Amino acid sequence: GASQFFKDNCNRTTASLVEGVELTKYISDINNNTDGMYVVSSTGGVWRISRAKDYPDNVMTAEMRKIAMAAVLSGMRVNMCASPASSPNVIWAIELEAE
Amino acid sequence: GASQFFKDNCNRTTASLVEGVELTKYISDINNNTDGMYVVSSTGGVWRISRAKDYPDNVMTAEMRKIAMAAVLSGMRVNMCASPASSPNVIWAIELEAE
Amino acid sequence: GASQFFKDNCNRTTASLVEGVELTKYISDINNNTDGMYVVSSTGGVWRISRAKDYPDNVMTAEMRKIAMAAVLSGMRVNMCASPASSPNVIWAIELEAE
Amino acid sequence: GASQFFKDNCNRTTASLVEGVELTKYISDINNNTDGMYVVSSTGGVWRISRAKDYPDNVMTAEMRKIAMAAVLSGMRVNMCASPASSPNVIWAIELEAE
Amino acid sequence: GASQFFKDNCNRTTASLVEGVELTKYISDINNNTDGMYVVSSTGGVWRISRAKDYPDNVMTAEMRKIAMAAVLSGMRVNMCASPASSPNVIWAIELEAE
Repeated sequence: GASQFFKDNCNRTTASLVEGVELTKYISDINNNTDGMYVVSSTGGVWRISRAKDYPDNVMTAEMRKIAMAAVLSGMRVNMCASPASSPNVIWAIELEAE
Repeated sequence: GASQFFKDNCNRTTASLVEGVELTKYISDINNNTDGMYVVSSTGGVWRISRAKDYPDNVMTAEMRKIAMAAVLSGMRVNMCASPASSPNVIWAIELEAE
Repeated sequence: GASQFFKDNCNRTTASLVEGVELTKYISDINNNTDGMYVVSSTGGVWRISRAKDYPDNVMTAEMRKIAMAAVLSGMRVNMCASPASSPNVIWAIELEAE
Repeated sequence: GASQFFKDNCNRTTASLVEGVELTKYISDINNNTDGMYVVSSTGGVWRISRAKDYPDNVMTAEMRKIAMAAVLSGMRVNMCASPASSPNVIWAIELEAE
Repeated sequence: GASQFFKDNCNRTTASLVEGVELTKYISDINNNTDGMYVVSSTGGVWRISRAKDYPDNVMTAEMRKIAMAAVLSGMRVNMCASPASSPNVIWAIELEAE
């Protein structure tokens, strides 16, 4: 499951830890209100992947997307640290796992 | 099939929902009139992939090209939310599905 | 073979169409007289992939590069629309095909 | 094991050499205090991938992430030159191996 | 073996042609004097791939990094046009070959 490192970093914020998720859908949407990138788990949960224009978050967010797409393609599980303050919940950190 | 979330976001628009599309061709064309990115389906269907220079749509459009190609390479299915206004229809949201 | 859509766009131009090409070499060169990106087929034909710096062509040419490298790495045939008004002939449109 | 070249380079620095690492986790985090890119090995070790905004280090930093993500995806081991001072240690150079 | 085109092109220069090289290591280093992107063949040979900030060289050197990483990842061979003007030698042109 999540690395202690990951668990610990997450338990330090207001986000919630989601472990061993299997994403089966990857979404790109430029429609006015739904504008964004989302992922869907094999149990129907939906998450919004964070987006940033400025350095450095523009980097990590770009990596969150690669990680996300990689998971959908390979069937690799991921561990998330998502904030439940928005709907869909937004991903603040993501861990791809090969194991 | 398309995710409930995906459907939800598409129906609220004037675009039509296309499900379980098997993409077999990916095209990049720079000739004056057909200037664009397109994807053809196993059924002959053809869509144009939206283009954008500014943030943040430049991000989603880039993820759209990544998803399509991926579909072509992996023979993985996609659900689209496309505008029947243009010829070929333009992609406004797309969903890559593992299952 | 080449999608009808693909065939039609090529025909409206000065260029010509080449189908079912197996690309076996991908080339990057920065030499003074031959700097460029090229691909070579199983038969020994060579083409230059077009290049550009400004939007929106830089986007499409980048996609041409991606398509060419994917073909070489996976052995997936491509259909091209290339101008014989240069040597080697320049690619103006390219279609990646799984089917 | 590390190439003589890689080893020799790592030895001119205050950094230390780690060989044949098997990375199993790739992390993207945008949280206030944890913001950053990290990898975790099969043994439980954690390393932060360096970041840079300006040329040309933004290029190297970019390859490092790719090298890192590639290892996690394909399972190939990496040799790193990391600063043993910080926690997690910071990677300054990385070498991907196949053989 | 190298394409006639690639050979012709390299024989136009002062550099040397190196055919059928198996790349086994790929390096990214930001350390001061050793910063650069390097490739190591299965016989211990080392070459440097240059970095260019400006167009069009930022495009070509970027693809060289992709070919390099790819050759290392898939086991595919490459033919190089390399200059002894530096140590390690710089790659002026590179050809990924599936043939």
